[PDB]
Amino acid sequence: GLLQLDKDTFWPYLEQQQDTLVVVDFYTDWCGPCKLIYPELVKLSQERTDVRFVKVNCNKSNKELGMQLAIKVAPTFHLYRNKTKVADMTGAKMDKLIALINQHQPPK
Repeated sequence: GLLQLDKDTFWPYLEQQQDTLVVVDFYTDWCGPCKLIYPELVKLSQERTDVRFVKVNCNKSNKELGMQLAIKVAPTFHLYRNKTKVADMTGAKMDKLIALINQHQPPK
């Protein structure tokens, strides 16, 4: 399972991850497609151990984080380096995600 971040741990996590690529899966409890893509995401995370995969439940508890990050679509994916968003995409499109990741952190 992917490491879960919250409104109080999100930015401290990105602060301490230096410039390693961080892939954030923003999901919700009502998001069908999120449940469809999740086992593939876990799979990818075990293969690409050079990239960080984490997840954020956009809910009322985390509502300030979702507003601050301007989350619109469930799921949304952000890629981060050095505390800074280098890409994003929406929807459960694992093909597109893998291509986005390889364009920022090519394997091997």
